[PDB]
Amino acid sequence: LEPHLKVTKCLRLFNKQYLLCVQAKLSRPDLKGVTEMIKAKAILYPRKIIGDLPGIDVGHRFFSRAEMCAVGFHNHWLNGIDYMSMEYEKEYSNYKLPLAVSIVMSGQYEDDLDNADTVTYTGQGGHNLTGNKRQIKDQLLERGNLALKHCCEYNVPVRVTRGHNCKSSYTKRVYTYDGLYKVEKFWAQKGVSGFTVYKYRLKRLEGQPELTTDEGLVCEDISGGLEFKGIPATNRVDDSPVSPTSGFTYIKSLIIEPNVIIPKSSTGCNCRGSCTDSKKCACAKLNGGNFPYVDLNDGRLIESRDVVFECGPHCGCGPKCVNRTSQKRLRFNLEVFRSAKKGWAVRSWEYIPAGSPVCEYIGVVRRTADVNEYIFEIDCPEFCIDAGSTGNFARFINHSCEPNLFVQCVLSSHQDIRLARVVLFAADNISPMQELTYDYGYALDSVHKVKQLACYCGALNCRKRLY
DNA sequence: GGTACTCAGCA
DNA sequence: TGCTGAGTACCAT
Ligand SMILES: Nc1ncnc2c1ncn2[C@@H]1O[C@H](CSCC[C@H](N)C(=O)O)[C@@H](O)[C@H]1O
Ligand SMILES: [Zn+2]
Ligand SMILES: [Zn+2]
Ligand SMILES: [Zn+2]
Ligand SMILES: [Zn+2]
Repeated sequence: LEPHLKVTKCLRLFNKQYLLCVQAKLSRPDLKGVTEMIKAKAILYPRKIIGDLPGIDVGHRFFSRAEMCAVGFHNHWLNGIDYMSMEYEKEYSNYKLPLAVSIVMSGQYEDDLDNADTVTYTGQGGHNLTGNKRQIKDQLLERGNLALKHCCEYNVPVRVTRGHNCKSSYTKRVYTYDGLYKVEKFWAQKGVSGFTVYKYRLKRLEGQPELTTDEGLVCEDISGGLEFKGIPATNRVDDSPVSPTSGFTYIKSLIIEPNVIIPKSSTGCNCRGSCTDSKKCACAKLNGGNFPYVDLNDGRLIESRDVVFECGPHCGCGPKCVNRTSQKRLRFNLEVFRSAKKGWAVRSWEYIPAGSPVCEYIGVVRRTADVNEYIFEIDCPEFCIDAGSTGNFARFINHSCEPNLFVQCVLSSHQDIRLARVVLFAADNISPMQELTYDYGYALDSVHKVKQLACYCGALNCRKRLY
């Protein structure tokens, strides 16, 4: 039960709940979401921990305070300092309680100084959560300050998490784990506002990844200009400047061979403008009585379902309709880069919230009887999609045994499952310049004694065999 | 058992 | 540049 994976699954559950709280129109669905993580005893580390957390590495990117609570990394949704209560005294007799374990520098306290390798961190108290957000009374050595003090005195390190601001439309604020720091020293003094503040000077420990500061182009756009956002391709692995789009034509829509059937068009729903009441929508009744997508960040798929029934050609609703999510244009600035032994593979340059549709696997719908590398069989196999010579960028996405994408079948133009639409959604929250991948799901010893293909996932859980 | 405290996150 | 938010952490006015 590998740590990074337990972490991944925890976060995915939190995201499920989150989205179901945003759909249910509740207030603070992040908070609500972690409340529902507590209801279900589904918080990865429920007791507190001095040091690193398995599966959470130096560099880890949390997308909200709520995530950090949902995993148990930082159990306060508000507090800068998370520490051990006196409830830990018999467990840790050798130390004196309370004891800081995780702090967050968000830039909310005026007397903070962030110099990266070293930090002068102001304790809590006398702060104004509203208004100017500034010190309004004197700080004492009474809580986080006391615990931080005890950290200094007993040589206990603290995890440090920084809040960063983003350009990425959908993500406004990210939180990065930058490692264990040590309280070098501490002292009381007046602050910028004239009120006594306590200051803690932490120095970053060693034996952890460095703290970095946050072309080889072969084609401007692998899309012909067809995509809403261009997809740039770069090789830096060679100056052998072949393009990914050689001998291949980019298409935005599906192509059907004459051998292949065109199913009867779905009847659709009659609501106008946008499907909101699910009483009145047939497309909602098709989905179990409740829409599968939520109206957040341009539509996010709540959770995987066998098939998803979208609004089709005949529905009275327009293209913005939240039940037409995977129909909309490319949200994300992507890139097709040359990998060292995966061939080409793709990655994002901006943040992809979990549940956002990345893209639909587009090619030529051929009959499975009629059939090298680039073929997606449709099971939800009578029919398949051959992206061999023509298709979109979906054919450049690699396999991983630890994917950040998953396969959802979507039905919109017809109600025939065999010709369902293969759409790939984000299973996790994805960060820029990191590789997008899904699981091909090949059963072993399938292709022919035998024959197999080595795997270059990089995943600690690689099976080492694609097939 | 009750409540003060708190470096978010909203439009 | 409003203002709610929920789960401690500690104590029982
Ligand atoms: N996890 C993986 N390990 C090794 N090779 C992979 C892989 N996933 C995909 N590939 C290679 O690439 C094919 C996927 S289609 C996209 C990759 C392709 N080489 C390209 O960049 O154009 C696979 O059939 C496989 O041969
Ligand atoms: Zn409708
Ligand atoms: Zn609709
Ligand atoms: Zn409809
Ligand atoms: Zn693998």
